[PDB]
Amino acid sequence: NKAAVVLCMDVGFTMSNSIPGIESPFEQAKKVITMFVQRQVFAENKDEIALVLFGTDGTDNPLSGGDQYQNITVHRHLMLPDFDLLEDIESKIQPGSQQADFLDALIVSMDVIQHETIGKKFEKRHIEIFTDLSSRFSKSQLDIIIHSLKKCDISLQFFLPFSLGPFRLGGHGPSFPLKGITEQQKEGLEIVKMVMISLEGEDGLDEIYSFSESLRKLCVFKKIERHSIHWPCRLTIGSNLSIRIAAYKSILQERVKKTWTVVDAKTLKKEDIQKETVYCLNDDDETEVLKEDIIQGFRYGSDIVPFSKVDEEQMKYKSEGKCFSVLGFCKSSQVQRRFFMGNQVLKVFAARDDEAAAVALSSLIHALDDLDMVAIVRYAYDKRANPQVGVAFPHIKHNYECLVYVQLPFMEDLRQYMFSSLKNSKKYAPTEAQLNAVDALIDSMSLAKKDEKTDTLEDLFPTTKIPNPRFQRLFQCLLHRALHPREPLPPIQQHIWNMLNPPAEVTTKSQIPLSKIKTLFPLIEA
DNA sequence: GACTTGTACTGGAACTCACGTGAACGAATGTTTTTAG
Repeated sequence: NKAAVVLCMDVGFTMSNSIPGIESPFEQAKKVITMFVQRQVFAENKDEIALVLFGTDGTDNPLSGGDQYQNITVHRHLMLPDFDLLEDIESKIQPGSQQADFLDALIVSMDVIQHETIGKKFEKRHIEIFTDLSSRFSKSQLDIIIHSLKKCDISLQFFLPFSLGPFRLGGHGPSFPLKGITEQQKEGLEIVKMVMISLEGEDGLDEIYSFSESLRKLCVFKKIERHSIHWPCRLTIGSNLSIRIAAYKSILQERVKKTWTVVDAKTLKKEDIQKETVYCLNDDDETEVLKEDIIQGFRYGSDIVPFSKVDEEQMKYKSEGKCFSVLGFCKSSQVQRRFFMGNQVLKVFAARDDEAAAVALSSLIHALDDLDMVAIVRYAYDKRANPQVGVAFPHIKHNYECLVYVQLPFMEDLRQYMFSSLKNSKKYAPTEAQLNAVDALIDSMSLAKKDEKTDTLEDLFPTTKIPNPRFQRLFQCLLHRALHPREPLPPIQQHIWNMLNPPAEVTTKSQIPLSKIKTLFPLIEA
């Protein structure tokens, strides 16, 4: 499953206008595109990327017939990204001295998508445009653009310097204050809104991001990310009732797919280094014993009991693999989140294409939701997988419904520890002033706000939408080392810290209560 | 002052626990190529 992405970028004079105290839009767009290319390259994704720049002095586009579609250059064709693209983005791409509209650039991007994707099969086609919307443009080709986009199945995404005192990139705050926007910018925003509505309906509004917002949203990869595989099984409620189901891994910790290979310092080759493991007895002679002369064993309280691998396999617990059986139903209040185990969460839907299984699963989910119940079930990936006991609870949304499954603990997996009570201690009991100070601190540091007469909490620091900074740090360090072999690693990028920190308003409001708490609470290190 | 014996103190190593990283095998599924009917 491959994809084609055409990145359209403005390099005009307006993009270079760096307002004091705010980074220029050109730099923010460069950072966003660099992040996208880093993710695409270092992830070893088989995705094709092309780059079109509109606003350059020259013209290097196929549509350069006469005096139309000028100041547009196809910097890179539709071929796999490499370090060359990153190097060009970083150093040898400078702002142009001419201003060009984004409509002819978008037409050029569609033409590139159509022509290049003639000898290759691509499941998805995406076009991303980074522009300021501060250039004159003509609407004569809007209808044909929309028709071509709809016919060719091409997705669209817009990135602008402004979203729909101090300013920080990815700082969970206002990037571009709404004081100074030019009229042409308003017209361009309205046109972009019209195009997005005409393409994806009302859902298209959410696809108009901002550089600062996009730097901490992972939105650029939304339309190219691959779906997880499905695990098919049969949910069993008895011995004669079965519902075909498919389970996906809704949540799973993401690790680094690429490992580190040990190489020799003098020569950077892994074939000159060999790693071997040896076994020796408990004798001064260090007698060597072959692997075939080794037997598995276990400790039995100061006594060693030999236990060969074949014997263990013969006598190990055996069960019928690939089972999803409902042990029973219990009140949801009897299952507590603190007891959740495992490292994954499963989302169970009906089978691929069948109305009967969907109806049965919907009936079960609705019954559980109405009765306030969850299903204690037995889960086993396959014959080898160790069977586990888990809880499946309904999850109903306006657009879809499913069963969320999370593993549950065993009796020996629970640790019984005793902790001294704090509410009945005469030495650690806080005073009224201390409680008031803590209450003031909590009030002054609320990450959720109440909306205007609608009773809908709004999250000010949605950490769930923040990408993992480790991957970005690793990618930036790898790129710096590749392009600068003879320099040390650079410091952590500022926007990473900005996105990893809360809004400055919270700290500003919390300054006073924190000082009050410090004065009231005496803390001294031992 | 030098040796011996007995008692008390104490920081380092052994052990355990827990987590992260990397490598290998087999199960289950899906997909592609080749060959007999």
